[PDB]
Amino acid sequence: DRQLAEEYLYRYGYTRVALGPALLLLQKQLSLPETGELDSATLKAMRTPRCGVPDLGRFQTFEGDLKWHHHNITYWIQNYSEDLPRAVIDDAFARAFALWSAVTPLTFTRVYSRDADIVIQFGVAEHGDGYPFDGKDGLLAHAFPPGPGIQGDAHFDDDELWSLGKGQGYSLFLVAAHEFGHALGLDHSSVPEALMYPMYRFTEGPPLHKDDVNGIRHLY
Ligand SMILES: [Ca+2]
Ligand SMILES: [Ca+2]
Ligand SMILES: [Ca+2]
Ligand SMILES: [Zn+2]
Ligand SMILES: [Zn+2]
Repeated sequence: DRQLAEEYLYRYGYTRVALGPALLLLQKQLSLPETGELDSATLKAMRTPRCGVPDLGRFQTFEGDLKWHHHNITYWIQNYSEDLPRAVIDDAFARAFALWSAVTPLTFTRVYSRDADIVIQFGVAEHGDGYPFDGKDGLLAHAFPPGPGIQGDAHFDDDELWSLGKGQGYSLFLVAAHEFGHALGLDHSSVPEALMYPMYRFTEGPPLHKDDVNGIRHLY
């Protein structure tokens, strides 16, 4: 347990900012009871599959002010997981973008070139950016804030079983909608029901909540 805590608090930025004080920062950030203790609710939280983007701080120094300055956003589906038919993957990403296009002045268009603003990639372990995935479960995906090159891109851990219904695996639609939020410039939310909360929860309800819309509206 203390080894899991050490790795979680390190990976997601709490240890850098700071086990008590770092656990307090995590409990505040995740809206858990703020005991300062490695207790059952905190351990359950740490064992919950979630987004690979850090909570406090950032992957790295990025370029620019971290939002898009044009409105026709392009995305490239660089490769495909074998877990779902191509057309089902295409439609999952299209629906995830449709969530954000309704609440922003942005449009999203699928392109077939590396030139895209948002390059979407499936990969496993170390997949080319120095931020390796971790095998099945754990972190499910990550993305990078708007800007040039890797910025704006969205990566999905193909050691996960990608699905869409209730049942085994993880909803590619829900995780993509979350990661696309980062690709548009959002940080994680501390509201457990919000789309931009970092933990994965399956739902058949509408993914966007007030906090997500408030955040994207603030930017655009
Ligand atoms: Ca994983
Ligand atoms: Ca990019
Ligand atoms: Ca997979
Ligand atoms: Zn995230
Ligand atoms: Zn990556």
